[PDB]
Amino acid sequence: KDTIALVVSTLNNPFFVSLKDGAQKEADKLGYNLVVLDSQNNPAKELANVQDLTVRGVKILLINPVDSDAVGNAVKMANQANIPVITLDRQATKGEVVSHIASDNVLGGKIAGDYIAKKAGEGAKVIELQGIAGTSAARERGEGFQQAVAAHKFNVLASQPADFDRIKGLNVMQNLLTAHPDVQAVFAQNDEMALGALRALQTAGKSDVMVVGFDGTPDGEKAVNDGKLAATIAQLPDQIGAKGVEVADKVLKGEKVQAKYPVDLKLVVKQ
Ligand SMILES: O[C@@H]1[C@H](O)[C@H](O)CO[C@H]1O
Repeated sequence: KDTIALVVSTLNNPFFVSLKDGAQKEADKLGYNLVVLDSQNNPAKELANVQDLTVRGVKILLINPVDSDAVGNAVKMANQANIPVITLDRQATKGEVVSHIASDNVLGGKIAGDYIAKKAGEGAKVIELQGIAGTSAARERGEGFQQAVAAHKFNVLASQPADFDRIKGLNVMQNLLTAHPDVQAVFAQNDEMALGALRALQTAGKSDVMVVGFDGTPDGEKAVNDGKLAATIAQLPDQIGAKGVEVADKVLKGEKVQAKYPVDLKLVVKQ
């Protein structure tokens, strides 16, 4: 079997476990060996892993950067080895990349803000919990949300990163609530942060504050159905993973591959 490598930012997040599962299923179907290396949200690890894979002479690198700015040197190493690179979910700011497969995260952030305007109103007092700085996902969601802040004249009380992490989201939101008890709505750039924020708000007696997440993870979907999470923006991580392999196969066969394969997003609310 030929080997495709998948270098994933972390497997401590259900979104990325699903991404890996889609890649694996597709690899199995197309007859490739898939080597999955977990970067553990660590730029040093990501670099070591890519170096290892380039010396193993993998045929294609699928990479979900830890940091879109920091991954340039890892990608240049694959470039020097003539191993084509396909980015999944997050972009590489520098380096040669054959194809990028991700959600329209600008649109996602706009959709999230637009729903907050629908339910909390024009001029709502909002807090944004940002993802990992340096990731195109967080940057784009922030851009999309700012479009909503402008459109609907939101009062942004605070916008701070909680690193796509549930516990950080809890600690950051707890902290922000003390400064800004008048918050009316929160946009958390993933469901893990959203669920942390929800826990901080319940603790402070502010469970009336509307929260919108991102990803539509099983825990996000459950939280919507339970009435705790106002909404989430559903992504299709299995499809991002699968497409990565499908395009890797294409590249290897010399077929023409798009520079970008956008993957659909969907506002999810309780039915
Ligand atoms: O798209 C992904 C998901 O939102 C994940 O939960 C965090 O990283 C982003 O890049």
